[PDB]
Amino acid sequence: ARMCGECEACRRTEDCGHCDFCRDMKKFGGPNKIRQKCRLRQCQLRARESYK
DNA sequence: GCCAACGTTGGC
DNA sequence: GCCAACGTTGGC
Ligand SMILES: [Zn+2]
Ligand SMILES: [Zn+2]
Repeated sequence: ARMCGECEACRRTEDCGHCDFCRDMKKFGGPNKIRQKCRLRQCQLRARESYK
């Protein structure tokens, strides 16, 4: 839907820890104000263009 | 009950 | 139209 499930981004299991979306996550110390997937896990086909 | 990450929205 | 922010809820 937002995932094709077979590109590199869809197959990734590990958040990069360094992009703006990761730095937002509570797991990396952020405020959880943004709340999107890691930039490297944004489906290359289906994701909003601005999320890649 | 919590939570990942989606779709919606307000302010620009 | 963009995008920061956050209500939402399927899945756990
Ligand atoms: Zn990342
Ligand atoms: Zn994909």
